[PDB]
Amino acid sequence: PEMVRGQVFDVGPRYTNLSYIGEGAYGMVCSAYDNLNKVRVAIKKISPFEHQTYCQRTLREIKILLRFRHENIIGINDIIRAPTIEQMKDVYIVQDLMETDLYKLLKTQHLSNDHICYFLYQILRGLKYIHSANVLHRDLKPSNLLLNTTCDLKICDFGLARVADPDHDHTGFLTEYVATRWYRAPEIMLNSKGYTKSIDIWSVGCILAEMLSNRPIFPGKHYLDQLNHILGILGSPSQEDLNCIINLKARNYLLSLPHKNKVPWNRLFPNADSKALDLLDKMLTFNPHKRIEVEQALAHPYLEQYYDPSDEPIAEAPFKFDMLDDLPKEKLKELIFEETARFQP
Ligand SMILES: N=[N+]=NC[C@H]1O[C@@H](n2c(SCCCC(=O)NN)nc3c(N)ncnc32)[C@H](O)[C@@H]1O
Repeated sequence: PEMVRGQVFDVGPRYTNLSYIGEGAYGMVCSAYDNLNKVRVAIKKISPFEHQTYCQRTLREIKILLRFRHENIIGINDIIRAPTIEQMKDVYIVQDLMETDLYKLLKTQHLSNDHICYFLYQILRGLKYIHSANVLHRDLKPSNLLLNTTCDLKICDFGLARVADPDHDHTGFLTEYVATRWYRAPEIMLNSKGYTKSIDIWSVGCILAEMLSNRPIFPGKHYLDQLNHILGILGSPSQEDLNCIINLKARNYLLSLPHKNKVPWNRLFPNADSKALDLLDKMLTFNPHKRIEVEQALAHPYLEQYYDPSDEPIAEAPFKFDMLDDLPKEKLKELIFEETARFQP
């Protein structure tokens, strides 16, 4: 078995000429030559079976990606694992080889307005399909947006996804932990479990602002700091928006703050396209009920060069209910085994 940087990489014989790329908490990514298709691919080794939550995230990612087929969502081309549960200690997910991601790109590269428009269109095209499946990504950020050498964008990492459930979204103050901090909508800190599609639109808004300046728009230094940065730019929420927050702890916290004025987007982004800033404002709306939805965003004038609803497909059949939670890791392993059987031998 071929080894890479310490780990076993038991992908033979189809995948050769392995090359290290990255690493995670319980995973490792390598590029590899696929002799059958004669192209270099990405292979992600996952070792989740010692932990309840790793098994959950692995199962979610595999279940969703095997049911999705969309140009702006990374596919699963192959899955490699032992022939029996007893022998399965890792799972290898084979995917299209992508040159970079948006996080690495924004660290060094300035984006032209045409590139910003093109990336944003592809993000929203993929999001439309995801939301049309009644699924919430729930961790959209630059590092989860892959790009190849011709700037084709693909959304990845559905390990934190959920089936939408707006009827059960309301919760209490400062208790929820959804998405990555800089891309986390204000209502998560206030009164939302993150079970509504507007959670994802906020993240996309944060990404767009980051594409405009190469800096995160809301760089909170810890969980509790994030709302400071959001309100420092959006200003104090209106009385109408506060009336939509029935939770008293959340509403009274906002009421205890001094008045802050909105900072105009054109002062923060003096070089930006005015149409881009109009859309940015509609995605970074404080009130999630007033926040623009994915199909409205696709139709915004900023994207009129690409907008084509007949070329923005939706899912063949949505997820009807959330899968799971209290299942032991032994059962999750069996379900991961069962979900990956179609790629055997
Ligand atoms: N985790 N990890 N490994 C870190 C490295 O994996 C790279 N990568 C990943 S992982 C995707 C999860 C999002 C993330 O975390 N970064 N984008 N899929 C890749 C792929 N299909 N092709 C090429 N490179 C990939 C990724 O670009 C990063 O450079």
